[PDB]
Amino acid sequence: SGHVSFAGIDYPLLPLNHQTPLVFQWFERNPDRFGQNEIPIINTQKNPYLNNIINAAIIEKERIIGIFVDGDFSKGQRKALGKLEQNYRNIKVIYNSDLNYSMYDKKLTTIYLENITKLEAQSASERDEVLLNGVKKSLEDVLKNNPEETLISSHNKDKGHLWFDFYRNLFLLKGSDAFLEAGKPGCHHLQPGGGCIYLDADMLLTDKLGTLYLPDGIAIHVSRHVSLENGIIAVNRSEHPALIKGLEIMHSKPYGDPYNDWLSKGLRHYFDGSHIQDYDAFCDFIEFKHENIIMNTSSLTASSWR
Ligand SMILES: O=c1ccn([C@@H]2O[C@H](COP(=O)(O)OP(=O)(O)O)[C@@H](O)[C@H]2O)c(=O)[nH]1
Ligand SMILES: [Mn+2]
Ligand SMILES: [Mn+2]
Repeated sequence: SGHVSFAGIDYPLLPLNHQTPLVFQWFERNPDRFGQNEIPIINTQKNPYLNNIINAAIIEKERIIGIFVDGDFSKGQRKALGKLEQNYRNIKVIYNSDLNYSMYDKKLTTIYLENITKLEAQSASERDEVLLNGVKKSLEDVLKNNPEETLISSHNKDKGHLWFDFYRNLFLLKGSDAFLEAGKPGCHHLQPGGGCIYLDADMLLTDKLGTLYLPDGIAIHVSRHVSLENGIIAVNRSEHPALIKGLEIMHSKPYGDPYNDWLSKGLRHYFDGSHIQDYDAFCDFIEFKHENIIMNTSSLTASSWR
């Protein structure tokens, strides 16, 4: 089939051709735990993530593989990453510090003040006073600590998994163009404004992915308890409107979460804005399926961070 229907609208299954890059992510809070000529990506028995990425790059010889990284790497570590690129010619290491996200950012004071205004406009007998008090307290804390704090500066390495989760969605807004923005060589056959297939490093490829066909060019991982998840996110284009929708939630909500609000609500509110379908049906509609991936293998060994 070439179309699917959800919540009463028809969506074509759009192709992600075999060009579309795969993108893995490694944000490393403590790069000093690696040797200074060591690639600073976890590669232990239980979390053999660098090996997994390499095996994927070997399988997908013909496709660009991004490794989207962040952390205070040494010069030695940057050189070992360069060397990985020399060794597997399809691997492109993208440093988060080389990308500009200011077009997606918002100040926290701004967000807090907009919410406080809105709540204070509601009657005392109508409104959520606990939230109003909590937002006021968060505003007081930001003004004391760093008035210029933004969404993006706030989702930093001291925030655990929120660091990588937040910047993963930002990367997906940029799509393939991020390779070019970061100055990576040999990326000029990527489609301008094109997409990417983001995978957690424990999503093991056992053969070639081929061409994918996704509804409105987007799909994400579903775990089965059935939940949306962020460990696979595929888009066929930059600034996918469903992801822009979720960013709008992040810009409006105090305490927006990259998984629960940006990804999960953004996509659901985009595709089922009136909430006429079951969360489970949405999951079936959006699910990224592929027989040549063994999904979320950390769940059968151990999480690399939980
Ligand atoms: O220190 C960390 C730990 C995890 N991750 C990212 O989080 C993903 C998921 O990690 P894992 O599968 O270990 O976590 P879980 O399945 O428990 O969410 C990894 O592939 C990385 O992209 C990261 O960037 N830095
Ligand atoms: Mn259910
Ligand atoms: Mn996992």
